Amino acid sequence: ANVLMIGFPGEGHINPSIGVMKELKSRGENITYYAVKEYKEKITALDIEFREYHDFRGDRDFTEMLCAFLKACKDIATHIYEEVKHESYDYVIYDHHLLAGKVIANMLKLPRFSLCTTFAMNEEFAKEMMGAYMKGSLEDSPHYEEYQQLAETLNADFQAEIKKPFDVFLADGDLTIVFTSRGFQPLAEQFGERYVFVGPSITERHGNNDFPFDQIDNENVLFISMGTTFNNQKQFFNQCLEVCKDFDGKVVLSIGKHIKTSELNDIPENFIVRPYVPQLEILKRASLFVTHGGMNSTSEGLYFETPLVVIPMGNDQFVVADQVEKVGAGKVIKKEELSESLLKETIQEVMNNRSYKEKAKEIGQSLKAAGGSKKAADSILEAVKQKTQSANAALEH
Ligand SMILES: O=c1ccn([C@@H]2O[C@H](COP(=O)(O)OP(=O)(O)O)[C@@H](O)[C@H]2O)c(=O)[nH]1
Repeated sequence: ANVLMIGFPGEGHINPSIGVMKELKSRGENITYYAVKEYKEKITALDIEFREYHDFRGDRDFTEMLCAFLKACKDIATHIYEEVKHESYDYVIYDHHLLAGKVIANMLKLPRFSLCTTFAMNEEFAKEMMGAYMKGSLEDSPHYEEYQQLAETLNADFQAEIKKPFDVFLADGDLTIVFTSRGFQPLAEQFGERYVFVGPSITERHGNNDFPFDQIDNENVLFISMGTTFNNQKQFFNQCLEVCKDFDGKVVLSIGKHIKTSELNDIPENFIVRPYVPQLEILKRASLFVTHGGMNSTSEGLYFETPLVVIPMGNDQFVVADQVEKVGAGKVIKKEELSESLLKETIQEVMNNRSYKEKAKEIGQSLKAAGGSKKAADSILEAVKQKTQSANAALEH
């Protein structure tokens, strides 16, 4: 079948969608993936028709974020529809957090599926998990009346079916694939059968082979990454250089793309410091993961039964951090308590710790049991089959 896929601008969005595209393609499907230019190689790598839309990141108040996401919906929906209108697609997949995806699905009159790369969210989750506060009342919010104008226009002119603010950021398809298990998902019981909890979507990405695996293959490996988004971090990597310099093995520091490695302090002789690592392959070989608590890093780590130390900074990280504390699989350091000493003690406590390893194994196994990129494909293709046979029953007119 012909599949329109519309991604969201961020690596933690794109990465889990790779497994599902790769599973769908190896089953006969031709895919057209829309993303921002940054992540092209990640899609070209799969041998999948790549296409672009304006990166709206390069251009925290709740009502402003609603309006930015509606401006972008309108631009993406217009741009993408202009290009796809004459093409023959059988269904659309899109990032749960990209409303334009649901709008494209409505303009093509096709079956659609959302991929949720965070925990599943309903009205019982705080705005703060999507990285927004309100100072006081919604009325006195600066973009309040703008939100009411744009939502209204997108409903009338774009079939955006926005009944509620949260519908801007949580765009349910006919199904919502969620990349966690009901086990790990807080308030799992509040999500019906249209939420398919498939756990993490793990498969070889391309770019991996450059890293020297032979240096870490028969060694203890401490892996550290604060993600792909939380910079302001040169301070923290400097602290990692001092805390871990006498580690008895290899320390793999992924510092991200906005900090030159020469801008840090002296690298000890036992460190491999890169802007980007093949995280899946590093986790395969890692004893311990010091992570920011990003949904994907956290659930990639547990998938490899890696005990964690989680230093959460923003967005959903507090909620995922707390889920790691809850299931026994790791230990959280609050930013306010972060110090070289407490970083060193926390790593020494969790390294090789029988109790953290057991609990990491349990939740790791809950997450694998959810069926992964494979389950995402069975569930989607089966929904498509039923709606095709349903709609293909135009043998009355
Ligand atoms: O050096 C790195 C750093 C990050 N990642 C990937 O980037 C994504 C980060 O998503 P997460 O939800 O953990 O954090 P965010 O960066 O979105 O805060 C994950 O799939 C990681 O495997 C990677 O491959 N190599």
